Amino acid sequence: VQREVLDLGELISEFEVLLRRLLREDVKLITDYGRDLPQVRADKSQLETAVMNLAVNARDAVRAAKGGGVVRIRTARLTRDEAIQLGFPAADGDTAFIEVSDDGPGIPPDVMGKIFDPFFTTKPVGEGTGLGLATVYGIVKQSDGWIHVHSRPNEGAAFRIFLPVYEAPAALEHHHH
Ligand SMILES: Nc1nc2c(ncn2[C@@H]2O[C@@H]3COP(=O)(O)O[C@H]4[C@@H](O)[C@H](n5cnc6c(=O)[nH]c(N)nc65)O[C@@H]4COP(=O)(O)O[C@H]3[C@H]2O)c(=O)[nH]1
Ligand SMILES: Nc1ncnc2c1ncn2[C@@H]1O[C@H](COP(=O)(O)OP(=O)(O)NP(=O)(O)O)[C@@H](O)[C@H]1O
Ligand SMILES: [Mg+2]
Repeated sequence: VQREVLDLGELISEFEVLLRRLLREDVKLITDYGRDLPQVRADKSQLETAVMNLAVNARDAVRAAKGGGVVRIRTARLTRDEAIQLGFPAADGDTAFIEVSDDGPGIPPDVMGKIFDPFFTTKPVGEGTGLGLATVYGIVKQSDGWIHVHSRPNEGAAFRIFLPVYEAPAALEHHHH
């Protein structure tokens, strides 16, 4: 683990260019960068891997649209209340937000509980490993984060990563043990 202080906007915008090459015109990839984006502390290559795994899943999900499916990567500073509303119950203040959303078929309710399981997949035996989301989940937890999935059939799928805001001005947390 090589944690560093990262600007959330720079992280996604720089990576977006590389991601667009990976996706080609399989999807229309859109963005929505919020204003006054926070810094976070994380391993950069791990967050990139997590976003990449989500983005390729979104592409897979909207393949049947043959060029018309839409995948959005959204970033924001959320208020505590917005974060709770978007599915982070333990939000305690301003929160960093990364969300990969698509307009695909969504996740069947009977599948939802097992999507993060190592090796769970709906693809045939020769394609992939079924670790994409297990890796994402692990990365989010290693980054002291929370992930929430919002999806119903006919509602697309949104994978929402909530990370602590890092503030360089914050006083050192400390205690007398
Ligand atoms: N030794 C070892 N311990 C492990 C491992 N994976 C998890 N744990 C520990 O197992 C506890 C229970 O995990 P859970 O059943 O997923 O139960 C979780 C899960 O239901 C939920 N949860 C935690 N983080 C997230 C998240 O980011 N998104 C969602 N949707 N649920 C979450 O909150 C519950 C409590 O989470 P924690 O307080 O982190 O408590 C975790 C953690 O202390 C492992 O590989 N090795
Ligand atoms: N955006 C999405 N929309 C609908 N279903 C999804 C989405 N993302 C993940 N899933 C489901 O969750 C499963 C697990 O995803 P994942 O863990 O990435 O494995 P995988 O994509 O099947 N193979 P791989 O990522 O190559 O290892 C997928 O096979 C889908 O059934
Ligand atoms: Mg995958």
